[PDB]
Amino acid sequence: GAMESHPHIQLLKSNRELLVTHIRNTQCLVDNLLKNDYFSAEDAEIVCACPTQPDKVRKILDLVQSKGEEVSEFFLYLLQQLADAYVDLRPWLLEIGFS
Repeated sequence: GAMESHPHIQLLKSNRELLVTHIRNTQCLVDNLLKNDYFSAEDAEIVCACPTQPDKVRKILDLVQSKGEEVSEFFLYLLQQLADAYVDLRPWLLEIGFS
């Protein structure tokens, strides 16, 4: 109930194009592969064949529900702009959640 644990993960996949262009983005999957120990570039590439790379990362955080989601936004933003991206992210997810 209450969508269980689908806050940031849902936001990130919906505004994938927005975040992907931001700088690197790929940092999300590496922290995820660090944390989950198999959602690595290999897992990413295989599934990416359909929903491309950006939806593929949604998938990695999707299964983690917590760690990947938390670390992925944090790490890729470390590169991008913690001040700009992370603080502004709070409005981002609540708006895009759409429910």
